[PDB]
Amino acid sequence: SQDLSEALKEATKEVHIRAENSEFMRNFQKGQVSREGFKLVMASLYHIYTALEEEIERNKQNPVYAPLYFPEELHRRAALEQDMAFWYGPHWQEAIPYTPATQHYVKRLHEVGGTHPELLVAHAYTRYLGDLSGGQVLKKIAQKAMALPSSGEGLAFFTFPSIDNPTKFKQLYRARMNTLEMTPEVKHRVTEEAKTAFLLNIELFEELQALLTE
Repeated sequence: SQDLSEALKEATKEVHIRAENSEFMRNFQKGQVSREGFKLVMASLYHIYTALEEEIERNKQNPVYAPLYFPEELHRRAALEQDMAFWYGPHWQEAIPYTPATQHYVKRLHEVGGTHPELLVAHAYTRYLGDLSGGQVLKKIAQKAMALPSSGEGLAFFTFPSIDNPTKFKQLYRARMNTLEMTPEVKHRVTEEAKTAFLLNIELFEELQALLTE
C-alpha cells in the first residue's frame, strides 16, 4: 500500500504465517516450551540484537533510519545480557552457543547496516514490532510453562520498562516509519528485505528444533 507501515504488513503476510506455524513456535504457542529449547533461542537472540543494535547506533544519525531510533524504549542488548546471566550463569559469554543460522542472521545484519543502511528499517520492524505484539503473550506462557520467579528474571527480554502503552507506541513507530523519505524503488527493496528478515528467523527456528531433536 501507500504507507510504508501498511506496505510492510501486506508484504510480510505470508512469511509471518510461516513464522508462527514453524515447528518450534507452534509448540511454544500452546504452553510447550522446553527450557533447553528456551535457553537456545534466547542465546541466539542475544547475538542478533547485539549485532542489530550495533548497526542501529552506527546509523543513528542517518535520514534513512533516524526517525526509528529508540534506544531507551526498544534496545534489548541490555535485557538479553541480564537473561544470559540468569540462564547460563556467571561465565555465560563463553557458555552460550552461536549456531550457523544465527551467524547467517548476524552476517546479514552487519552487511545491511554497513553497506545497505536504507534497509535497516526492515530488520528493526521485523524484530521490535514482533516483541511488542507476538512476544507479549509468549512472556505469559513461558513464565508459567517453566515456573519462573514472580519478579521476572529470565524474561527481561520481553520486559519493556520505557514503554507504558505499547499499543500506542506501535502506532508511533509506524508513524515514524512512514516519515522516511524514500523512492518507490527503495521502498520495494525495504519490503523485500523485510521478507528476508522473516526468512532468517524461520530458518533459525527450524534449525534449533532440529538441534533439539538430536
